Amino acid sequence: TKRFYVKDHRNKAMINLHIQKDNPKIVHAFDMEDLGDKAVYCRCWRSKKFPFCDGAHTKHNEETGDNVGPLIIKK
Amino acid sequence: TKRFYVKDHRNKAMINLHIQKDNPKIVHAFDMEDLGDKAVYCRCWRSKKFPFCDGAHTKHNEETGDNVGPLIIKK
Ligand SMILES: NS(=O)(=O)c1cc(C(=O)O)c(NCc2ccco2)cc1Cl
Ligand SMILES: NS(=O)(=O)c1cc(C(=O)O)c(NCc2ccco2)cc1Cl
Ligand code: FES
Ligand code: FES
Repeated sequence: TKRFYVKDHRNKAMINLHIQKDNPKIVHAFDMEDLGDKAVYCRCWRSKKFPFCDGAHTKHNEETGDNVGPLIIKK
Repeated sequence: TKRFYVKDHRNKAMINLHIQKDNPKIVHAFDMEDLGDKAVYCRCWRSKKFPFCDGAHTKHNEETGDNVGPLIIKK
């Protein structure tokens, strides 16, 4: 049967679970001029160094089956 | 009682639900030189123009109670 399967539905789960929860919409804005050679930005909301990627996405992806990863601005 | 409350637990929900699901870890990398005056990057995995923000985060935040928003690289 399909009695164990949750049918297709509009998502209700949060993405960010703990970061800056007194801020109603977390936005970051950086000037290119202040960036060094490389900046690696977190898109999974699990990094301890958010907004910078710290490799936490690997645990997120393994535990949930997801496929997210960071955004890189270089040169 | 607390019979309606889901206790604190390690997350199991995905963040990305539909984007590039044949890619096992979605990473984007851009050279500053190719960026114009402003780039607004999606961190919610709902944008129709992912990896660029299209304001979909507003619906995500309203429907789930979350507080995520984009990453801006300017100048
Ligand atoms: N697309 S990938 O697997 O080769 C890749 C993957 C990753 C990754 O971290 O998975 C990455 N992050 C660099 C980093 C991590 C912490 C600080 O900088 C960069 C790249 Cl190019
Ligand atoms: N922190 S905020 O509420 O003032 C803000 C909020 C947003 C926002 O979209 O919520 C934003 N996005 C600009 C955009 C949207 C689509 C293309 O560029 C920029 C800013 Cl500075
Ligand atoms: S730690 Fe979040 S994308 Fe790498
Ligand atoms: S649409 Fe995803 S952060 Fe704006």
